[PDB]
Amino acid sequence: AFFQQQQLPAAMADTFLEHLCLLDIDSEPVAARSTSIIATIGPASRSVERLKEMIKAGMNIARLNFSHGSHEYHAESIANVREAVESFAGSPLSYRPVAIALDTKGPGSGGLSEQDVRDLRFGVEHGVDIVFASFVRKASDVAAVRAALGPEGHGIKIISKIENHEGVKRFDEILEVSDGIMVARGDLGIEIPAEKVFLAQKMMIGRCNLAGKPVVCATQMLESMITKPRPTRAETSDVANAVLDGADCIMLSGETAKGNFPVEAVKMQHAIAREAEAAVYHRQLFEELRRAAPLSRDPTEVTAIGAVEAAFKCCAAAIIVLTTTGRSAQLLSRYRPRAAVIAVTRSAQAARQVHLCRGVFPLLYREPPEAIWADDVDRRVQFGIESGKLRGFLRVGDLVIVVTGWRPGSGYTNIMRVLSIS
Amino acid sequence: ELGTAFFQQQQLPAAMADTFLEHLCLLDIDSEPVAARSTSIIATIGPASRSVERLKEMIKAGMNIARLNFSHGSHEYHAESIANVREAVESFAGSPLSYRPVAIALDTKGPGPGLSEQDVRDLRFGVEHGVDIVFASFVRKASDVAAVRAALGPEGHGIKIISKIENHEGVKRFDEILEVSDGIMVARGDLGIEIPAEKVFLAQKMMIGRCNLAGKPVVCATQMLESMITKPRPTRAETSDVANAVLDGADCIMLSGETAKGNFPVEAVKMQHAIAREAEAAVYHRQLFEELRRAAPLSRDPTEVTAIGAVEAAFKCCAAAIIVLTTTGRSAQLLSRYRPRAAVIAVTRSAQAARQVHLCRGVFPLLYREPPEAIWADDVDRRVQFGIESGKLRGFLRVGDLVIVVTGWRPGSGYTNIMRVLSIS
Amino acid sequence: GTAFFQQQQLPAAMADTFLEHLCLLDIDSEPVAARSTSIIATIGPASRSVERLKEMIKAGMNIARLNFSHGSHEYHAESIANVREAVESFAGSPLSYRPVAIALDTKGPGSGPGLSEQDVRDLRFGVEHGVDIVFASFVRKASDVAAVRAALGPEGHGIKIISKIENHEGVKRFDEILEVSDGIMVARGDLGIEIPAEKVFLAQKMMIGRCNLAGKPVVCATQMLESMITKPRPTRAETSDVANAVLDGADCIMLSGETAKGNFPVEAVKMQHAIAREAEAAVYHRQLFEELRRAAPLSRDPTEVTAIGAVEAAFKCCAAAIIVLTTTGRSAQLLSRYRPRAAVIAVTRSAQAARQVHLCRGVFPLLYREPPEAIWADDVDRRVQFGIESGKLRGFLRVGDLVIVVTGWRPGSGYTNIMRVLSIS
Amino acid sequence: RADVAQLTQELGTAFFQQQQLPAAMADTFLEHLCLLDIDSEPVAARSTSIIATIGPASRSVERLKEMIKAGMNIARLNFSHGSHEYHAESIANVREAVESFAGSPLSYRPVAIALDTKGPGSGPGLSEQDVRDLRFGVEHGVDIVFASFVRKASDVAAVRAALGPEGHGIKIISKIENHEGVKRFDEILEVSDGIMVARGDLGIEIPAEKVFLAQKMMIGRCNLAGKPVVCATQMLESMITKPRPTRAETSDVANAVLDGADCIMLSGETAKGNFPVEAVKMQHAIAREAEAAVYHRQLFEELRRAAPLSRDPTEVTAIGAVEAAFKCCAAAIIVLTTTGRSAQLLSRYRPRAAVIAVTRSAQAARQVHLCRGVFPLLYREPPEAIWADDVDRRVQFGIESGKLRGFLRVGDLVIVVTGWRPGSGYTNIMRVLSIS
Ligand SMILES: O=S(=O)(NCc1ccc(S(=O)(=O)c2ccc(O)c(O)c2)cc1)c1ccc(O)c(O)c1
Ligand SMILES: O=S(=O)(NCc1ccc(S(=O)(=O)c2ccc(O)c(O)c2)cc1)c1ccc(O)c(O)c1
Ligand SMILES: O=P(O)(O)OC[C@H]1O[C@](O)(COP(=O)(O)O)[C@@H](O)[C@@H]1O
Ligand SMILES: O=P(O)(O)OC[C@H]1O[C@](O)(COP(=O)(O)O)[C@@H](O)[C@@H]1O
Ligand SMILES: O=P(O)(O)OC[C@H]1O[C@](O)(COP(=O)(O)O)[C@@H](O)[C@@H]1O
Ligand SMILES: O=P(O)(O)OC[C@H]1O[C@](O)(COP(=O)(O)O)[C@@H](O)[C@@H]1O
Ligand SMILES: O=C([O-])C(=O)[O-]
Ligand SMILES: O=C([O-])C(=O)[O-]
Ligand SMILES: O=C([O-])C(=O)[O-]
Ligand SMILES: O=C([O-])C(=O)[O-]
Ligand SMILES: [K+]
Ligand SMILES: [K+]
Ligand SMILES: [K+]
Ligand SMILES: [K+]
Ligand SMILES: [Mg+2]
Ligand SMILES: [Mg+2]
Ligand SMILES: [Mg+2]
Ligand SMILES: [Mg+2]
Repeated sequence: AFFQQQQLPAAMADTFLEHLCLLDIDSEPVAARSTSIIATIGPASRSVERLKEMIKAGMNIARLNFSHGSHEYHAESIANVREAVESFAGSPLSYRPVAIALDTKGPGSGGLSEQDVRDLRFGVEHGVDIVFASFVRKASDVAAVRAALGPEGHGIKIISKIENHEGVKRFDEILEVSDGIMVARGDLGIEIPAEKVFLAQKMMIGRCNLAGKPVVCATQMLESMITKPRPTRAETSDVANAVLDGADCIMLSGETAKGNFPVEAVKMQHAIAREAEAAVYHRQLFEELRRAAPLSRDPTEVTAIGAVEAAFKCCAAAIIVLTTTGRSAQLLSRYRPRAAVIAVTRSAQAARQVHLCRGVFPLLYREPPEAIWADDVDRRVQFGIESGKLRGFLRVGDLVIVVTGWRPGSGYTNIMRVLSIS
Repeated sequence: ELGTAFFQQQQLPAAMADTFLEHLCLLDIDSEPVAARSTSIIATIGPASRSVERLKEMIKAGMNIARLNFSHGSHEYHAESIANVREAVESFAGSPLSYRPVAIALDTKGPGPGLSEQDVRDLRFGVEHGVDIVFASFVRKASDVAAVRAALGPEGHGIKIISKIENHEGVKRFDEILEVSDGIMVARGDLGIEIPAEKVFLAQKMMIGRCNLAGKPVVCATQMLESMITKPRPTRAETSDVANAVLDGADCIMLSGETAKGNFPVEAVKMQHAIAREAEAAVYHRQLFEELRRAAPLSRDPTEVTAIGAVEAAFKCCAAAIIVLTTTGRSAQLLSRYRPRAAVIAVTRSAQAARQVHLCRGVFPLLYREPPEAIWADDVDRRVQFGIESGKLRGFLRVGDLVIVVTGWRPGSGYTNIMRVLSIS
Repeated sequence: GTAFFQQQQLPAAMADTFLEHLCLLDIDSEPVAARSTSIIATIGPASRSVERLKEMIKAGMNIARLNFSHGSHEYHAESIANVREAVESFAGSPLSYRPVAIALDTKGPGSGPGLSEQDVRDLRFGVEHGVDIVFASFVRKASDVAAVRAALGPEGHGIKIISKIENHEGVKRFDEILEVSDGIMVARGDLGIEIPAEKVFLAQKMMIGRCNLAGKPVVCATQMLESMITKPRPTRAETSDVANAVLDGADCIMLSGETAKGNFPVEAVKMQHAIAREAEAAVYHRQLFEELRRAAPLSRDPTEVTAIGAVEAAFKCCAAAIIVLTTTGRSAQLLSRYRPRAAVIAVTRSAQAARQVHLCRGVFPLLYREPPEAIWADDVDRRVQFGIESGKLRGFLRVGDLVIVVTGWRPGSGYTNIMRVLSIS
Repeated sequence: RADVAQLTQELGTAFFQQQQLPAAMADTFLEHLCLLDIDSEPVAARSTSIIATIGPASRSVERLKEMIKAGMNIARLNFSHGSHEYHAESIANVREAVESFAGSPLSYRPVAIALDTKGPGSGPGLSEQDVRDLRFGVEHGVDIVFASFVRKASDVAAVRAALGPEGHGIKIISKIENHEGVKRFDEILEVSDGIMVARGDLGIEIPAEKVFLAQKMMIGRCNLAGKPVVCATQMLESMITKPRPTRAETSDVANAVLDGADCIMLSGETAKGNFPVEAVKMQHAIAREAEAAVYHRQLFEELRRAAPLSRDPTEVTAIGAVEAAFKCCAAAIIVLTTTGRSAQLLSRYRPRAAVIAVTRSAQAARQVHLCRGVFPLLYREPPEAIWADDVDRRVQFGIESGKLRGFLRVGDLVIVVTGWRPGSGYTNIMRVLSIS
């Protein structure tokens, strides 16, 4: 029964043609949904009661669109998101962190606009986790956003939105200085011919996957759901194909900000993403990602490939990783393991930000400390196991890969262990 | 000899990539398509696309197959639609550069237990009016196809039956349905109501993959550019859906309400044409050809052997086209199954085969009407030169280009066994 | 039949990985194809008798090597006359006649920097006595090949020059040497003294790989069956060395003292024949064909385009042979470079091209003696039928087999452009 | 180039020109062959073990010391000739020569002793002489048995029974010497510790022109199973009387290594020939060149794809460690092992990195020479009070021995493989360490 579920016959295929021929509508997904959902906050999704239903439906990142709305309005949206998120903190083994992303208005007819400088300052003061920087055309645009975040915003992730021809042509220099990319198809589809957007999307997703940096697919994914309870056949296909392309995150704009079915739109993206993730051809994908990732003498990089290889060898249910900044979890995610990457961290911000990386499931550690560092490490790993069991990630008899480091502090991951559950 | 500009166009850097990851990384929005659009467009006829003048604009925009939906309208209404399509098509017989065969497909109302009485009468109407194809609704098993075949009677055995898979049973019994059908339609409208909406992409990708393996035409249908029923431009999800259906391996793409009742029928056809051309250049031929080659069983049929040799030869010289002589369309279909980048120019005397080969990706039909030469070898040579001169006129070929030419050793269907490499003079 | 798929290592040939290919090799799977790697036998006191040469031709000798390091011009002229008498003793049966090339192996430069005066005289003797090939000793750079070519004069333009790589400089300047040579000999005797003995296998494997990439003949030479100079059976290392030279990709394998002075010249030829046939069936064609196609550059030459299409077609139908008409041998050489499993039966009127094509693996030359027919298409057909009749008599072909026939559109060399699938009747 | 650009800047262009690294990074086997370079010098320690047959030319203690220095890893005693007294003296001379280097534990080289049986002769199974010789083997503490003329699984069960309860730790390598042994290979390999392709008798039992097919098939199946395979007979035959081998002989040695043989053997070349030490040196020189010429890119991919999914943590850790070693061009993989099994599971994936196996078992240290690329280090210190400290001291002993022997340099990355509790069978940890 195990080998019939999660498209495993299609996963074991010798060719991509045979992989397609073996896809089965009766093969049910088993793994947890790995592609994060970004939902735009607006009149349809601002109330605390509404935000609780959206978190339960699968929202991982709340996007604030600063093109419209005053600072007072956005501060109230942030407070409502935080109230809804913290209403589930009473059960630490099931608590789900939710990131807050600030999407800038943009340069308009201008580099960095004066309104963007003020909005980025607001973002730092209100503790936002991510910035979706609008209309990024070159590396100096990213440097300007970084400077506007100041010394207190050094930890905020900058996701550059590629929205025009120049952004596509200067993609490599933009990606190099950004934490990730958003394929902002709305403006891109007006700036370049509509029939070419899929080429830009597939190229940018491919280059982000090669670089091991998060990539978001955005705009009109389930557009008809703004007024209708069910999406079109093209919309479900678009969501599935964005996941198959390699997108780390998928996004909802008007569907959740102003539409009549915000919760249903989140549920639909969750249902499609789970089905599409099981349909990924891991046999060729892992081989290509492994071959393309450069040779490295960084122990975190070396441990990550060894751990993902070990996970595939034993059909591991999960890779449990201890991380301070999220980096060790991101390096595991870049190889696209089928095994869930359960990231145990004490940092509330890193727990929110790792939603940008496909297949990273953040767990915020709030248990009492242990006097012996090795005992504290073991307890965090056992916490990952208990949370995994409660959430359905793990069962007794499963094998897990555990990734830790040799000393406290970030940057010292160098150990991979094979553990039997219970 | 060809120049650096040649190797920058039609996504050729992405085509030469050693891995699918590098293929994706090399896709370029500035690399313009050069080849003729190979995925056929099926447009549904209705109030928005019925007039002769509107049909002429749709043919110019790229419509290859006209679909008549027998779920609505009387036999009198459909006979007038067929006459209007034929009048619009024949209005171009004056210009060789613009005249093109256009197939007529009858889409049945559907089943109740066996074939409905209305379907028996509509299938009989199809034979009497010389339709080329039947899109059989709600096919659930092999006996459903046999019943449609029997209803095509003594005169309509040459009509192609494309089975529409619209429910769970059709998906589960897919292999037995494909075995007795000429091709398949992924009818996503009903399929998306019969099975969970989030599973339709799996059924679409599986059926396209299995049809490509079998070398039989597959159509992707329904809501591809839905918003264009009321808006002049489609959504980002809609352009993506069209591009991904082509990348999946669909031979044809379809428009329903977009052309039957919408406010922008011609613009919907133009949009599908523009996207398909871009998506066809983005196909990863290096791995696709290797996999189609490896999956296709060994064969002692000379047409199949010649087809793989010709497609291999076309890739070796970057041939502009493969010119094939065919009576039934079969030699062109066997070339098409290997997905050559070269256009398959099919020269035929059969007006029906010329219309029907639009079901096969990359087959460009040329109807030949010259009287037969007394010496057979001279009649073969005249048809090959007809394909070359048409190719020159339409922009496929230029003097100095190489073309692959596929013919047989004796007259009649079933004897294709020769591949030649010709330099265009 | 099931028996067909058990023979010639076909289970190991269909394997998905090289590891599985090795695991499926079967000592009970008998070879079926004709032996494709040519055997070069050095002529000497043990092999000069006309009657002994007849037995060597029957055992499988394809090329007779005359080592100009020993013996006078008078001795070598008698060797040539003896070889020709033995070869022509079989000319009375044209369907079974086996051409045999004559190769002159030069003494070399000695302590000099380039072409020695003795080599100038020996090369002139070679042209005057009509030798087919020159094995040029100690080639160190491209100018060494040019000097050999100049010494052959205007009458020796058709002689093939095979450069012997025997030292470090030859290995380092390999690319420039191969570019101007017709082929290469891995001359392991001197190479194993000029560079460390433990590195010779790296030079052999590299040079064979580069010659296969270039589509030019490569010969493996020296001590392959050394112990057979005095013993009736070779060592385990010797049989392994012959098998591995064929698996590496050598077009020819050579015997020196084993046929020139030893007590078992006929047995040494028979042993190389037996090993080569076993090793050729153990070649992993699945990966080899894919790599040769991928590495071979795109081409606008119709002979090259026809060759890849024909080899692809032969693999698709398990063709027993590819019958090719050739004037210079070039059309057969372009088929051979893709390493088909199908035998390349080359029909030619050129007695010299018939001898020289033994340098290309899997090319079986047939010398056609009939004067040209009045109708060129009939002359072409008679030559193809001669290939079929010779193939049937020699065991290459049987009724029911499929063959690929490669011809051109007009008389004269350089116009090959047609591939045809034919059933043997 | 982007996949190796940062590491090329860090390690230098000279590093990437050595050990056939351009040929190793090739995208196809054809390009791999085209890039093989006679000027690309081997760097890694020789991984294919050399078995030398002991006889009149290689019996003295002084001659045995030179053979150990030349690279002999396993001493073969051919019980087809010589009395029990003759073989006991050969064993004593080998042990005296081996123990003459024990004074420096960081450089000591273990040497296995293998007993090669006379065989069944005209009989259907285990002969009476073999029963007595196998009992002698157990009484004299031999590490390995090369069982002659194995034709079926019951032949190996008979050898195992003749070793008795005290010989359970002895490795049985079945010699395949006839058609029946080749046909029943799968059942023989299943119950054996490894195989010897005994080409001398095989080449008389089956057509001589078919032996290469049997050799390549058996090496392939042993590599698939992760069990040692030995290539034997006439590899450097002419070196019995000549100081240099023929071109076919060097080719045969190189091709046995490229085929996948864990061990290569010398018979008359060391037992009775005039150049026993030179024969060992020649096999050492060819094996190092051939090991660098292995196409690891495809070999590793095929070994991973063919190896079935496993829930054994030693197997899972082994593949993770070999993958990690390739990622960073690790100089070595240090593994703690009691029986040799954790080192054998690393060896089956054919890492380019040397597998430095630290063990307290003197017998396991000798037996792991059967597995390609395993370098045994015999640890002689008594156990620490705290087990985690004892584990750490053994890892440091591997690093210190590695540095002293030239395997490891400051700045290198090493992969360390250990287990979660004492005793055999619990390997489950892989660590990446920087050498300081
Ligand atoms: O156009 S193809 O050659 N696409 C191959 C293909 C498609 C997908 C994958 S992936 O899923 O491993 C993958 C996804 C993203 C990556 O960044 C990556 O490195 C690998 C591999 C290969 C094709 C189409 C239809 C066919 O029926 C056919 O046989 C061949
Ligand atoms: O015959 S081939 O298709 N390949 C042989 C090949 C391919 C790969 C390797 S391995 O060294 O990775 C390897 C060795 C042993 C194994 O158990 C294994 O799993 C892999 C060796 C040899 C060939 C020959 C010559 C060519 O020039 C050409 O392009 C192709
Ligand atoms: O992913 P990051 O940010 O590098 O964090 C990984 C770090 O986490 C640890 O596993 C545990 O460290 P702490 O005890 O400081 O939380 C370290 O050993 C390792 O260096
Ligand atoms: O594709 P089909 O229907 O088999 O037709 C291919 C046939 O066309 C030809 O090329 C020409 O035949 P006709 O002259 O009868 O049209 C035949 O030699 C060949 O058998
Ligand atoms: O291989 P080559 O030397 O180019 O010879 C091939 C030539 O042989 C032919 O098939 C027959 O030519 P001939 O009639 O002159 O022998 C030509 O059509 C073709 O050009
Ligand atoms: O390779 P083997 O025989 O399984 O030995 C591996 C064993 O060695 C160890 O690393 C150390 O064990 P000991 O302390 O008993 O020597 C164990 O943790 C592990 O199970
Ligand atoms: O700004 C955006 O999100 C867009 O244009 O898609
Ligand atoms: O009938 C159709 O085309 C459908 O249901 O999609
Ligand atoms: O000259 C030769 O043939 C050699 O050195 O091998
Ligand atoms: O016994 C042996 O070693 C042989 O026959 O090779
Ligand atoms: K915005
Ligand atoms: K209908
Ligand atoms: K000579
Ligand atoms: K013995
Ligand atoms: Mg925008
Ligand atoms: Mg329907
Ligand atoms: Mg020489
Ligand atoms: Mg023996």
